Amino acid sequence: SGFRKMAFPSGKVEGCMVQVTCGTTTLNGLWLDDVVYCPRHVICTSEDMLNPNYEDLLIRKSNHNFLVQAGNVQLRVIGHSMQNCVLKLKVDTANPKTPKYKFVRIQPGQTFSVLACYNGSPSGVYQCAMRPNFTIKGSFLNGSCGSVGFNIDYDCVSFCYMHHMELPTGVHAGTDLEGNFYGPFVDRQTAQAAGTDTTITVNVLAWLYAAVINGDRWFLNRFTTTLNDFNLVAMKYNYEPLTQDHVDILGPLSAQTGIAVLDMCASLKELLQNGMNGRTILGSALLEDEFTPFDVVRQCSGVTFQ
Amino acid sequence: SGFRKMAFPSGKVEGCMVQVTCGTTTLNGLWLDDVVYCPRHVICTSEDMLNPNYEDLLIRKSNHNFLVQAGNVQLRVIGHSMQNCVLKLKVDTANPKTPKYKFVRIQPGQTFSVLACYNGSPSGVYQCAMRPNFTIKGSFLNGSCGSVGFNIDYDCVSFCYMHHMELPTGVHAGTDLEGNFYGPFVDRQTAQAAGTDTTITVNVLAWLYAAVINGDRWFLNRFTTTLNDFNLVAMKYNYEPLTQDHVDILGPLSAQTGIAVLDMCASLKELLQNGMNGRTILGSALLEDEFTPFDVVRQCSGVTFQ
Ligand SMILES: *c1nonc1-c1n[nH]c(-c2nonc2[N+](=O)[O-])n1
Ligand SMILES: *c1nonc1-c1n[nH]c(-c2nonc2[N+](=O)[O-])n1
Repeated sequence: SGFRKMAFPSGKVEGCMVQVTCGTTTLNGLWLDDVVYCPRHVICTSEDMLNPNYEDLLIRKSNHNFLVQAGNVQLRVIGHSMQNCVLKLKVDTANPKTPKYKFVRIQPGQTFSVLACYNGSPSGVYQCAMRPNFTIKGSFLNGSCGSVGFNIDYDCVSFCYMHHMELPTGVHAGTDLEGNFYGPFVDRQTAQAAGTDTTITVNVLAWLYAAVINGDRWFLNRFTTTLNDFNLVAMKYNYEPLTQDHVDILGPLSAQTGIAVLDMCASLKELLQNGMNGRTILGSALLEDEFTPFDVVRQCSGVTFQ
Repeated sequence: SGFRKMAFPSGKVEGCMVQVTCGTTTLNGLWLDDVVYCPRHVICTSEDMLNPNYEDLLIRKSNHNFLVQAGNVQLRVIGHSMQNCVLKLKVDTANPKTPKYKFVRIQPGQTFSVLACYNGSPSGVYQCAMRPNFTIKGSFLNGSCGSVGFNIDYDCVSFCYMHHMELPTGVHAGTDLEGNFYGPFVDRQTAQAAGTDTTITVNVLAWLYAAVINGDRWFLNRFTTTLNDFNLVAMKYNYEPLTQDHVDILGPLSAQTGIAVLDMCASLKELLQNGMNGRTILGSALLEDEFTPFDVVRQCSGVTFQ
């Protein structure tokens, strides 16, 4: 037993991380087959990024302007093109460590693992949830541009995030591997800011089920409530409305614990209304919303990857 | 910025994980050069482990009794020996993916990354602290025997933990890679239990410095206190005494923030005495003690590994 925020093993992604240098700018790139993917911001200069014209900036580039380093081996760039906010550098060498992979965009409320990287060298790995306002609460220092987020599903790496920048509140914004931002952000210097967030209700319920599975039961009660009566309490406390689809997603956990979804909603209602009165749940004094139903089933049942 | 519980990238360890099978028992092993290290409990049977005699159990074994599987390749065992609670299976093939490594024992209060594994297949990676009572608050399901804990330091993997078992309170116990238990536990079925824990005071102070670096300042104050006057408050709340050596360890963080160690002790004193009054620190409503000064400097400055 035990419940921990757990990232996927990062080896398959570590073997794809490279360093991309253009001019005086260095960031991380992702080397899969004979293409290196990185943020197009690598072609920007000190003045450029306020209203940079990336089309103009790219046409002024040559393949030799791009220095791509995979460990202590330099990769030769033979083509360059841009897809939205990502740059694609075609190289003369296919990555022999290319895992089976997909480019998938995730939904708000979903989780992924981040491999923090600097100068193409991986630094640490941690789990993030995509917030409802399309930011993530990460840990990124200067040089982390291009670090990727991913999930692993059997042996296939589904890449879903490439890091770009930090917003004024300290949260982080980036794109999918097609170069399309998550959220209303741009790869320009503006006073852009996150905008209002909400709590991911179904994940909180999933986490309460995780807690029951792990022996934390003090918050349970005999009461129930209706899905409509819960959702009226959810709005006062800035929780997302609950759907029958989310009730359906919680079915397996509800059956394994024998606690009806609607009963756990009653417990969440009292927790929101009364607080926790000095007690903790899975070592937390706060209701945690960064674990999906899948994450809970994964860790409270235990599948491994190859 | 941002502060996250962050594990080391796990690739170098993933490439060492194998499956060891003896009889009807299967667990994880660690393949380095031509040796596979695993818990000696793999040679135990249903009846054996109450007062098993491992010396007797091992002499009754042959090399062919040990099935070692590295992915979809079977390794041939050519020698076996026991070192304390670990089994060493010499195999005819040196692991071509062997990283530079060390076997190091850690201290209570120190952190490491755990690569959770099942049937030789890595599942997830997360950070753990060695508690003062020599347990860890992990996430392990059946089949996780032999999963290893480690730190990485430049390119060298320092292995410090091999997982054995779960105690009645849901916490976890294991050994170092020499097979010596952390704490007063044995690899026998007994009613052994964890015994009293305490909070790692220097880590809490490190985390408060992390919070200040990341813009959380509401808990700061003008007051100071003496090291002796702090330690008297620390005992009431079951915190470890503070040492000048811990003050010395906190020197760099104190200088970077300009907050004297003794002033942050004053802040911790008020937090313990008053609680947090509905506010949070680095997203937590509890004082967190599972980050070392090194962990904070790592993430609030940003070194990468190769
Ligand atoms: C790194 N990788 O992709 N984009 C980046 C990046 N670094 N800085 C920015 C940026 N975009 O808009 N404002 C900023 N900034 O303030 O650094 N993007
Ligand atoms: C797995 N790897 O190393 N040791 C193990 C293990 N599995 N079960 C035990 C054990 N030792 O004492 N009691 C138990 N038990 O209750 O399972 N060790």
